Amino acid sequence: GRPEWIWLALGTALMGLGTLYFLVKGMGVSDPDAKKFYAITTLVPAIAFTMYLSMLLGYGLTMVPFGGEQNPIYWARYADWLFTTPLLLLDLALLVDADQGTILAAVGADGIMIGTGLVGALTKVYSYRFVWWAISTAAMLYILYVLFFGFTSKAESMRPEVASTFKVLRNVTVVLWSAYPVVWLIGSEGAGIVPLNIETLLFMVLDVSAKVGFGLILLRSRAIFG
Ligand SMILES: *C/C=C(C)/C=C/C=C(C)/C=C/C1=C(C)CCCC1(C)C
Ligand SMILES: CCCCCCCCCCCCCCCC
Ligand SMILES: CCCCCCCCCCCC
Ligand SMILES: CCCCCCCCCCCC
Ligand SMILES: CCCCCCCCCCCC
Ligand SMILES: CCCCCCCCCCCC
Ligand SMILES: CCCCCCCCCCCC
Ligand SMILES: CCCCCCCCCCCC
Ligand SMILES: CCCCCCCCCCCC
Ligand SMILES: CCCCCCCCCC
Ligand SMILES: CCCCCCCCCC
Ligand SMILES: CCCCCCCCCC
Ligand SMILES: CCCCCCCCCC
Ligand SMILES: CCCCCCCCC
Repeated sequence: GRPEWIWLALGTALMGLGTLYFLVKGMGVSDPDAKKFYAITTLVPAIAFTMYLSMLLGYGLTMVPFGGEQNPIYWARYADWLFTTPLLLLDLALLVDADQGTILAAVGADGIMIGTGLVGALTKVYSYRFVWWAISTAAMLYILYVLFFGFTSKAESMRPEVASTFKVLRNVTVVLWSAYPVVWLIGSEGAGIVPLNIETLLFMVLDVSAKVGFGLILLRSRAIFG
């Protein structure tokens, strides 16, 4: 009966349909390189579907006391993001032939970003919630820096069509990811200005764009073929 349920339902639908479509297209292709991108990219909305569905059915929500009140916090989001965000990075890394060490560092930073975001989301001392938020944001900015400078440098050694597809996906990633810390800061987890129903709408748009939108761009490109 929670007012945000409608956006959880729509999120479930869009992630489910995205997953099914990517699976149908992916199962059809024979190229080994393209199959790898399909496998990674189909798994992303599949995981998001399972977590959206879990939240829709009333799981992954806990009450956290801070600022003198009991606050509803969706922790299931972090279980989704812990796996889906590095998978998205791996898609980008494979496109540009990024170094193994660069991948390890980016994925490591991503784990820090999600883990500290979750710790912040669960923290009972109000001021300290924002310390964890700041650490998580710093880790995110490391990732965006590496994507923008490092991965782009690697992309420039690829065929222009691969570099071009990478730049579109890079741009989508920078724009969408950079919004998440702001939604958290102003929403249910942070300042409590934006109500949970609207916050859930915002994360749904961001999530669907970052997974299904991203995947549509990637999987329709010739860049994924060996
Ligand atoms: C499919 C889901 C995606 C692409 C989610 C990306 C999520 C982030 C970039 C979240 C970053 C966060 C911070 C920068 C600090 C506050 C808490 C986190 C998890 C929301
Ligand atoms: C050579 C040096 C250094 C670097 C670094 C700086 C810092 C900072 C921050 C942040 C963030 C994107 C941050 C990107 C991109 C689109
Ligand atoms: C209340 C709603 C959420 C709903 C929806 C949908 C199911 C997916 C329909 C697929 C039509 C293309
Ligand atoms: C319902 C499905 C989502 C699934 C798929 C993913 C990919 C499996 C990886 C194994 C192939 C290397
Ligand atoms: C009185 C103050 C405590 C203050 C503040 C702040 C530091 C904000 C820096 C954010 C780092 C990303
Ligand atoms: C009374 C003060 C405490 C002060 C100040 C602040 C600034 C912290 C800057 C941290 C940047 C990462
Ligand atoms: C190999 C472990 C990954 C760590 C990558 C470096 C950096 C950053 C930090 C996040 C920061 C606050
Ligand atoms: C396009 C940005 C408009 C955002 C307006 C935010 C406002 C809030 C609040 C007043 C609140 C209690
Ligand atoms: C309790 C609530 C109603 C509230 C308010 C406000 C502001 C959210 C608008 C910001 C969306 C970008
Ligand atoms: C009270 C209306 C219940 C409808 C739930 C639909 C969610 C399933 C995703 C399509
Ligand atoms: C096509 C996507 C199927 C995913 C199966 C996992 C369902 C578990 C939801 C709780
Ligand atoms: C009392 C607030 C002190 C904040 C310490 C933040 C240090 C973390 C840097 C990684
Ligand atoms: C109450 C006003 C808040 C509604 C803004 C939500 C717009 C989301 C579109 C991305
Ligand atoms: C992985 C980063 C650990 C930093 C802990 C700082 C604790 C702040 C209260």
